Amino acid sequence: PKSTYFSLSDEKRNRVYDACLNEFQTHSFHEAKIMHIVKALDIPRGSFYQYFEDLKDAYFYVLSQETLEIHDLFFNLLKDNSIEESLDKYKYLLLENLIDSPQYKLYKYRFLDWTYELERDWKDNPISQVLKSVVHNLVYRLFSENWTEKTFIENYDKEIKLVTEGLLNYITDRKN
Amino acid sequence: PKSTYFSLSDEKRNRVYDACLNEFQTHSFHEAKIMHIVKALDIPRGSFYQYFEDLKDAYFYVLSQETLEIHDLFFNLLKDNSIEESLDKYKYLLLENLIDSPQYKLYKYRFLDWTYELERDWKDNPISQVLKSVVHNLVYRLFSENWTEKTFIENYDKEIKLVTEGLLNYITDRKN
DNA sequence: ATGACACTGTGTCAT
DNA sequence: ATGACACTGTGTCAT
Repeated sequence: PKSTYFSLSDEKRNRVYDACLNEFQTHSFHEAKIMHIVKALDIPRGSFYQYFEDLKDAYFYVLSQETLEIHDLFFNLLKDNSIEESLDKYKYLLLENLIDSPQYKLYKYRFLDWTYELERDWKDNPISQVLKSVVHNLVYRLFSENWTEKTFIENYDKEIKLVTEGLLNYITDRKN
Repeated sequence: PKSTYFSLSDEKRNRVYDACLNEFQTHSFHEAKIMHIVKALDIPRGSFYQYFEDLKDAYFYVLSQETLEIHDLFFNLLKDNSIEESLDKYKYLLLENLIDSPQYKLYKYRFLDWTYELERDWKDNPISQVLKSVVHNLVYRLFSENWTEKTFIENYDKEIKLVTEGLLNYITDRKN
């Protein structure tokens, strides 16, 4: 956001922020509109641009304020725990943040509607890339299929077991 | 597309199609606009809607005509080859289709800009979900990072080896 | 058939 | 500051 956003009175800044937050709880970045936010606040359209560069500015601000990066949740576990124990704790930590929280709708759109456009502007080994892919896909399905916690845990367990012990070990008893 | 699209003369239908194709070679679904296509054809805006339901109709038509589903490329290999041999052939088949073809730009936007919206409208085991995730992520990076074929092959090899023989075997010599 | 209409939306500029 | 302006865009309706 722009300096003039931060110079707002506590009252006005909270009204503006809560309006952005409300729009993004109900709209993917692509469905969200500046016109919506200003109509809800009943302020002139020009004012939004005094507070923010553009819609993306407001979107990223709300995300940075409301949400965590699941990458960090995992690597923070790894500092303190074995890979296996980290993976065990991680599924519960993901659910606690993604599902059981008020940020549920924010995370949903972040996973279901996100494009390279957002990825590029948003602020390197095989292990990381593989876990990232598999976990991202589980979370994508968690949202898109409206899984229960039990369903997420069951699928996470199977796919992480496949990853940790290996696909070939999963499929056959024959040994390398 | 609508019946009236197919009832077009060979000449007019090819002009209309080539225009849609051109728009999608240069635009993600979200950047693409009906107004663009009709201006290029120099026909009235109402005509587009005679040929198509909406932009998505034209987009999916072009995709169904120009592109293949990488899921199918893999499972078709599996009918004829071991999992290991299928994975070996698959990387080369992916490159032949995604990179070395005239559909390069179509695949790029399909991987880099695709949302649950498109996924829902576009026409179930751990092994499938894991491979799908990892391969999709490799292809995403292939496009977003503009990898050479050698780079794609090197990363594919490492991450597929991690998947096939298992993460724990990858990281440590200690045995289960 | 089609192009004008009623919409909805963006970003800027004169004030 | 702000709201009118110049844009760009959609989908429909009277013809």
